[PDB]
Amino acid sequence: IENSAIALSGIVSVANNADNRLEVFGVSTDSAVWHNWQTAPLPNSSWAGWNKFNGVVTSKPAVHRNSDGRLEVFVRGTDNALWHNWQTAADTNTWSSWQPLYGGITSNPEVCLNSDGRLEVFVRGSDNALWHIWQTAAHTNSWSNWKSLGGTLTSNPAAHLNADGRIEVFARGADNALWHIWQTAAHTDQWSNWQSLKSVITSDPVVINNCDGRLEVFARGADSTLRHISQIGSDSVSWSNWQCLDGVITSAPAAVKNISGQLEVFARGADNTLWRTWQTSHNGPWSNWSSFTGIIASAPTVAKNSDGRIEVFVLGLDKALWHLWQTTSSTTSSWTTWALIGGITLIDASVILE
Amino acid sequence: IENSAIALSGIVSVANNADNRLEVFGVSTDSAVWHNWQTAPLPNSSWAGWNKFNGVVTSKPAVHRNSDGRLEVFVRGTDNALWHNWQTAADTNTWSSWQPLYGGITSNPEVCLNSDGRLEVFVRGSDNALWHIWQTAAHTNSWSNWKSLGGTLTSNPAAHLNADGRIEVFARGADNALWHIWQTAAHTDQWSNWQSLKSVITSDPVVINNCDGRLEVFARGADSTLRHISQIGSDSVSWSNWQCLDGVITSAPAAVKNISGQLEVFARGADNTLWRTWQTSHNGPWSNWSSFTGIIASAPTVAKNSDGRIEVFVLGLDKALWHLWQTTSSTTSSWTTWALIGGITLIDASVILE
Amino acid sequence: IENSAIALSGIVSVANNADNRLEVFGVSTDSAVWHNWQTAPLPNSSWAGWNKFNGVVTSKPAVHRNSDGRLEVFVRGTDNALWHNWQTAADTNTWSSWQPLYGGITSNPEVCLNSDGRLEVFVRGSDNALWHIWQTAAHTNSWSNWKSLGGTLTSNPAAHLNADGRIEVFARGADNALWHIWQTAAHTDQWSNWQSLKSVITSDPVVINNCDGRLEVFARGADSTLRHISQIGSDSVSWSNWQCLDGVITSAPAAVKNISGQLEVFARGADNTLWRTWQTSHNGPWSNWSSFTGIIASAPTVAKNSDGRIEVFVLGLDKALWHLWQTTSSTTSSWTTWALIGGITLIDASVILE
Amino acid sequence: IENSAIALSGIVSVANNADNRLEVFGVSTDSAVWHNWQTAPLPNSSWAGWNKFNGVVTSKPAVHRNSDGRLEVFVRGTDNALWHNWQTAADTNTWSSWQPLYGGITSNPEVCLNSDGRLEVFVRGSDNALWHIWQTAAHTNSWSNWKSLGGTLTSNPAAHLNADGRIEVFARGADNALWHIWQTAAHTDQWSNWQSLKSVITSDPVVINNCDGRLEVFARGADSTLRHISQIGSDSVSWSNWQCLDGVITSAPAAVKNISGQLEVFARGADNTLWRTWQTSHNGPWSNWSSFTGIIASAPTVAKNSDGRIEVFVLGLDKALWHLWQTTSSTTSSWTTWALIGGITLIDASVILE
Ligand SMILES: C[C@@H]1O[C@@H](O)[C@@H](O)[C@H](O)[C@@H]1O
Ligand SMILES: C[C@@H]1O[C@@H](O)[C@@H](O)[C@H](O)[C@@H]1O
Ligand SMILES: C[C@@H]1O[C@@H](O)[C@@H](O)[C@H](O)[C@@H]1O
Ligand SMILES: C[C@@H]1O[C@@H](O)[C@@H](O)[C@H](O)[C@@H]1O
Ligand SMILES: C[C@@H]1O[C@@H](O)[C@@H](O)[C@H](O)[C@@H]1O
Ligand SMILES: C[C@@H]1O[C@@H](O)[C@@H](O)[C@H](O)[C@@H]1O
Ligand SMILES: C[C@@H]1O[C@@H](O)[C@@H](O)[C@H](O)[C@@H]1O
Ligand SMILES: C[C@@H]1O[C@@H](O)[C@@H](O)[C@H](O)[C@@H]1O
Ligand SMILES: C[C@@H]1O[C@@H](O)[C@@H](O)[C@H](O)[C@@H]1O
Ligand SMILES: C[C@@H]1O[C@@H](O)[C@@H](O)[C@H](O)[C@@H]1O
Ligand SMILES: C[C@@H]1O[C@@H](O)[C@@H](O)[C@H](O)[C@@H]1O
Ligand SMILES: C[C@@H]1O[C@@H](O)[C@@H](O)[C@H](O)[C@@H]1O
Repeated sequence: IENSAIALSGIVSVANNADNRLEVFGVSTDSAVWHNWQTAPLPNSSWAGWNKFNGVVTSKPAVHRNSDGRLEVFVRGTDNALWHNWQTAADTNTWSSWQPLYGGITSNPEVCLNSDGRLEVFVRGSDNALWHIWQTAAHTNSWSNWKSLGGTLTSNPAAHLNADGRIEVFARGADNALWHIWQTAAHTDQWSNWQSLKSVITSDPVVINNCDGRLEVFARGADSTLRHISQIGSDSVSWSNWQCLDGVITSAPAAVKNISGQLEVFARGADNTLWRTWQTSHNGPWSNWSSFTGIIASAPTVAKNSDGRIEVFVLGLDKALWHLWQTTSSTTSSWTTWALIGGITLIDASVILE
Repeated sequence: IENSAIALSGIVSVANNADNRLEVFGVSTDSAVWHNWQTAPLPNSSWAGWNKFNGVVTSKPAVHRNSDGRLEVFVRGTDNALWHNWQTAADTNTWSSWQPLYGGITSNPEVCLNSDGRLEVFVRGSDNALWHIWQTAAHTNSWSNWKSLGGTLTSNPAAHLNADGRIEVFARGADNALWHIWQTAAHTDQWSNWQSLKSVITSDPVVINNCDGRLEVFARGADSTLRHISQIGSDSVSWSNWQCLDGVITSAPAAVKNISGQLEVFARGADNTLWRTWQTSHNGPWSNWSSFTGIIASAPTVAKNSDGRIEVFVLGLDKALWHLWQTTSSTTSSWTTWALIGGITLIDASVILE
Repeated sequence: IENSAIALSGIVSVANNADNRLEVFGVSTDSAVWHNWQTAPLPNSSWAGWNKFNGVVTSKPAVHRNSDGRLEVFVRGTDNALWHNWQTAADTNTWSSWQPLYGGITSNPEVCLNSDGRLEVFVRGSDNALWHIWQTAAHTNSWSNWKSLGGTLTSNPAAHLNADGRIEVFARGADNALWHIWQTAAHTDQWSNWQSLKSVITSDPVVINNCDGRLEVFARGADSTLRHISQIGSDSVSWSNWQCLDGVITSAPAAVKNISGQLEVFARGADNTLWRTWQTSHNGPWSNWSSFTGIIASAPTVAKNSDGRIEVFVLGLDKALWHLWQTTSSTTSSWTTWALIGGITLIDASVILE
Repeated sequence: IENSAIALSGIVSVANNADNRLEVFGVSTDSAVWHNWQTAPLPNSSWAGWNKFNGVVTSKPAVHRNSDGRLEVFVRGTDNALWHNWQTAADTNTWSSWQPLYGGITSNPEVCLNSDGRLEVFVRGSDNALWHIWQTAAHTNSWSNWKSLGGTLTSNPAAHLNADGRIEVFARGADNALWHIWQTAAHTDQWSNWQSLKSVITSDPVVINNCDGRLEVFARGADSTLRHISQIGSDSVSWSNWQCLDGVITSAPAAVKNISGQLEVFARGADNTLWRTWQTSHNGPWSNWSSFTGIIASAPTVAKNSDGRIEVFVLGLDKALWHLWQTTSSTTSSWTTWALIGGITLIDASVILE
C-alpha cells in the first residue's frame, strides 16, 4: 500500500434511536439513501425492511441522534452541497425531505453533538480546508453560516467530544500524518491551531473515549497494521507515543467500548475476514486478533444494542448488508454467524478524495 | 442515632435539560413545586428565577429527562396518589398541568429511565411494598397499570441501570438492612426476588455506576459514618464486603462520577458543613473528608454541568437555596463559595415514612 | 472490647531461609525457643521436627533473614535485655548460642532489614519510648549503641521499608491511636518526628507494601472490625482516610501480597475460626470474609513458599502448632485442612505490655 | 537492518551486592575481566577503581548474586568452556580464581537464580541447542552435569523467574522469531517444549516481571523499532499480541521496573544518544522517547540503587565506561549528565554468534 492510501470504509452509518433501536443508512444502486431498523430493541428483533429516501446523493451518509432523540442524516448532493433530513418525531418513521445546508464539499460529512445539545458538521471544503457549520440552538433547524478551520486534508474528518465537552477533530494532512484541532472551551466557537500527531496513516482516523476521559485514536499505518495513540490526560496537553499492533488489516478500523469499560477494535484482516482484538485488562495489552468466518467486502461498522450487545454490519460478496452480534451482554458472550438484511444491494458512495 | 433513622435528605431534585442546562425542583412554603434553571450551559450563567407550578403537593418532587429530552416531574398529591407534569418541548418553558397516575403512595417517588427509553417510577405503596408503573412506549404518555414488587420498605427506593440495561432497585427493609431487587432481562417485566445486602443503614441508599460497569452503593451506617459496597462484576452475582469510611455524617450522601472516571461523595458532616471525599486513584482508597465553609441545612444535591464541572445545591440557614461549583473542568479545580439562588424559601416535603 | 485491648497475637514468627524453606520459631512450656523447618522447598515437604535452643526467654521471638541469607532470632531474656542467635551458615542447622545486645526492653522485639543490608531492631524501652539498635555493617555482628526515638508506646512496633528504602515504624500511642515515625533518608540515622494517623486501634499494627510502592496498614479497630489505611503515594506525605471492613475479628490480622500483586488478610473471626479476605481486583474492594473449618487459639501467622503458595500457622486447641496451605500457585488454588506439626506444645510468650 | 541482525549489546554486566552497592563487570583491552564498585550505597558514593581478574576470556561476563549474597561471575574461556569466579564472602573483595564448569559454548552465558536459591546458567552449545547447568545445592559449588534443552538458537538466551517460581527462557530461533521454553514446576528439572511467540526480532530478547506477576518481553523488531509482548496472566497459557513503539533504536533495549511499579525502557536511539520511555500510568500507554545528551557507543545497562534511583552505564566514544543516574528516588527525579568511571577502556567481548 502507498502512504496516501485510504483503507476501504464502512458501507453504512448506524445510530441508536431515542429508544435505542439500531438503524442503518446506506446508498443503493439507484444512488439514493435507504434505511432499515430494528422494530424493537430486543436480541431477537425483526428488522423493518429497507425504506427509501427519494433523492440522488454523492457521498456516504452520516447520521446522528439529536439531543431531543430525533435522528438526522447528512449527505452530499448532486450539486456538491450539504443536505440533511430528519425524523420529525423521535422513534417515528415520519421524515423530512432533504433540505439544503449549501456549501461546497469534497469529503463525506462527519457529524458530532456538542455538549450543549447542538449538532455540528465537519467536511473538507472546495479549498481542501476543514469547514464547519452548526445548529445555533439545540435540536433546532437554525444553522450557522459556514466557517473555515483551515488546514489541508487528505482523509475524511473524525470528531469526538473530550470528557470536558470540547469537540476535537482528527484528519490526515498533506504529509499523510495525523493532525488534530479542538475547541479550547466547551461548545464555543474558540478553536486551537492545527497540530500534528506525526506518523503516517493509511485510513481515516477513528476516535473513542476511554473510561477515564482520555481520547484514543486508531488508524491503519504505513505498514498496513493497526496503530493507536492516546491522550496522557489529567492536566496534560500531551499524547502518548504511537504503538502498532501486529496483523495486516485491509479496511478502516472500528472501535467500541464494551460493557466492562474496555476497548475493542474490529477490522477486515489480511485474509478478508472480520478480525477482532480487545484489551485484555484495564488499559491493557491487546489480544491477538480473532477471526469470524466469512469473506467481507467493506470495513465493519460497529454498534451497541440497548442491552450493550455488540453488533457488526458489513457488505457481503452478494453486495448486500450482513450482520452478526453477541448473543448475550457478557464480554465473554458467544457470537452469531453472518445473517443477511436483504432487499436491496449497496454501493460504496464515499467521496473519492483524490 | 437509632438504627431506624433516615438521614436528612436533599432539598431539591436536579436534572440536565436536553441542552445540558441545570434545572432544580423544590417545594416552597405554599406547598407547591417551584423550579429554576440556568439560562445557558456556561460557567457564568445567570439563572432564570423561580417559577411556580400551580398545585399543592405532599412529597419531594423527582425529575428525570425523557429519552426525547423533555423533563418530567413526579410528586405525591393531596390525594396521596402519583402525579406528573412535563415539558411539552425539550428546553422550553411550556409545561403540562399536573396529570394523574393514581395509586396510593407512602414514599417519595423515584424515577429511572429504562435502556429502551421508557420512564419507570418506583414508590412505597399503601401496604409498604415496592410498587412500580412505567411508560409502555418510550417518551409517550401511555402508562402501564400499577404492579407490586413486594417487600417491606423503610426508606425511599433508589433505582439505577446496570451496564447491561437491567434496572436494579435498592431500599431499606424491615430489619433496617439494605435490600435489592432487579430486572433479570433488560427493560423487561421479569424481576428477581428481593435479596439482602445485610448491614444496617440509616439513610436512603444512593447508587452509581463505576467506569467498569459495576454498581456501587453508598449509605450512612449504624455508627453514623459513610459506608459502601460494590458489585464484584464480570460474570458474578456477588457483591463485595461493606466498608465504612471514618467521619460522622449528618445527612444523606450524594455520589458523582467525575470527568476522570473517579467517584466522589458529598455529605453534610458532623460540624454541619459540606464535606467531600474522592477516590484518589482508580478504585482507590478514599481521601480524608475535606470541608467547605458554611453551615448547611440539608443534604447536598450534586450535579454536573455541560462541561463536567461539579455543582452542589443545599438549603441554607435562611431557608433558601444556595449553590457552589468547580470553576473549571479539572479534577483539581478550585471551588466557589456558597451563592444564593434567591426569590423563594424551601421546605422539606419529604414523605415522613414512619 | 476496650480501646486499650491488644488482640491475641500469632504464636510463632516465620521466615524463609536463603533457599526459601519455611522455618518457624515459638516458645514451649519450658520457656525456651524451639524451631522447626521444611526439609525442602516443595509442596509435599516433610518438616524436620522440633529443635530446641537452650535458654529461658521472656518474649515472643522475632526472626529475620540477613542480607547474606542467614537467619537471626531476637528475644527478650530473663534479665529483660535483648538477646540474639543466628545460623552460622545460610541454610544450615549450626546456630550460635544466645548472645547479648543488652538494653531494657518492655515489648516484643521487631526486626527489619535496611535497604543497605543492615538489620535493625525496634523495641519499647524502660521509659515506654521507642528504642533501636542496628548492625553497623551489613550481615555482621558489629552492633550500634542503643538510641531512643521517643514517643509513648502501647503496642508492639511494626517496621517496614518504603519502596525508596526508608524504614518506617508504626505503633499505638498513649491515646490508643496509630502513630508512625520514619527514616527521612534511606538507611540513614535521620528520622522524622512522630505523627498521628488518628483512629484508635485494638491490635498491633500490621504493614505491607502494595505493587505500586504504597504502604498499607491494617489493624483491628475500636468496634472490633478490621480497618486499614494507605499512603496516597507519588510525591505526597499524605495518607488516605481509614476504612473499616465488616466482620468482627478476635485476633491480630496478618497481611500477605499474593502472586498476582493483590493483598489478602487473615484473622481469627468472631466464631474463632480462621477468616480470609482478598482484594478482588487491583486496589479493589474486598471480598466478604471466607472461613476455614476449625477453632483456632491464636492469630494466624502467614508466609509464602518458594513457589508463592500461601501457608498459615496457628495454635490449636491441643496447644500445638497447626498449618494449612494452598495446594497450587494460582490465586484460585484449593486449600488443605489443618495438619499438625507435632512434638511440642507452645505458649504465648508475648510481653504483657500493661 | 537485516532480520538476522543482533543489535549492539551492553558493555558491562551489573549487580547489586548483598548490601545493595552496585558493581560492574567488563572486559578490557587485555581480554580480561575487570570490575569496579560503589564503596557505599549512597547517592554521592565514590567508586573503588578498576580491579582486574587475571585470565583471558572470550565472552561478555554475566554476574548474579547468590542466595547467600555472594556475587558470582560466568564467562567463556580461551578453551570455549564455561568458567566462573565468586566472592568468597558477601560484600568483600576476596574472590576465587576462575574455576572450570567445562562444556562447549557458543554464546554469552546467561545466569538466573531459581526460587529455591540455586544458580542456573543457560548457553548456546556446540550444536546450537540451549544447554544448562545448575547448582545442585543453593549457594554451593556443587554443580550438575550439562544437559540439553534442544532448539536452534540465533541470539543469546534471556532467563527470568515467573511469579510462581518457574524459570522461563527466551531466545531467537532459526526463523528469527522469538521462542521460549519454561520449567513446568518451580525449580524442578521438568521443562516444556519450545514454543514460538512469532514475530522477528533483531536483538537479544529482554524480559521483566510486572507488579501483577506477568512477564513482559521487549526486543527490537524487523523495522528497527522497540516491540513488546506480555503474558495475559491469571490461569492462562497465552500471551498478548505484539506491539511496536515508534522510534528507531540502534542497540538492545534495557528494561527496569521503577519504585512506583511502572516499566521503563532504555535504548540507544537513531541519533546514537540514550533514549528513555516509560509507562505513563498502570499497564499504560508509553511516553514518547526522551533523549539524554551525548553520543554513546553501546546499549545501556540499567540498574537500581539501594534507594531505588535508576542508574545507567554505557560505553563512551573514548571507549571508557560512563554513567548517569536519578538524583532522588521520585519517578519525577532530575538526572545527572554522563560522568566517567575512568582507569581502563573496554571492549565488546560478546560472542559473535554467526
Ligand atoms: C440530496 C438531494 O437530493 C435531491 O433532493 C437533489 O435535488 C439535490 O441536489 C440533492 O442531491
Ligand atoms: C463548505 C464550504 O463551502 C463554501 O461556503 C465555500 O466558499 C468553502 O470553500 C467550502 O467549500
Ligand atoms: C459477509 C458474508 O459472508 C458470508 O456469509 C458469504 O456467504 C456472504 O456472501 C457474505 O460475503
Ligand atoms: C399535584 C396535584 O395538584 C393539584 O393538581 C391537586 O388537585 C391534586 O390532588 C394534586 O395535589
Ligand atoms: C401504588 C399502589 O397503589 C394502588 O394500585 C394500591 O392498591 C397499592 O397498594 C399501592 O399503594
Ligand atoms: C449555606 C449557606 O452557608 C452560608 O453561606 C450562610 O451564610 C447561609 O445562611 C447558608 O446557610
Ligand atoms: C536468652 C538468654 O538465655 C540464657 O542465655 C540466659 O542466661 C539469659 O538471661 C537470656 O535469658
Ligand atoms: C532499650 C533501652 O535500654 C537502655 O539503653 C535504657 O537506658 C533505655 O531506657 C531502653 O530501655
Ligand atoms: C487448629 C486445629 O483445628 C482443628 O483441626 C482442631 O481439631 C485442633 O485441636 C486445632 O484446634
Ligand atoms: C577464564 C579462564 O582464564 C584462565 O584461567 C584460562 O587458563 C582459561 O582457559 C580461561 O580462559
Ligand atoms: C554446553 C555443552 O557442552 C558439552 O557438554 C557438549 O557435548 C554440548 O554440545 C554443549 O556444547
Ligand atoms: C557517553 C559519553 O558522552 C559524552 O559525555 C562524550 O563526551 C563521551 O566521550 C562519551 O561518549
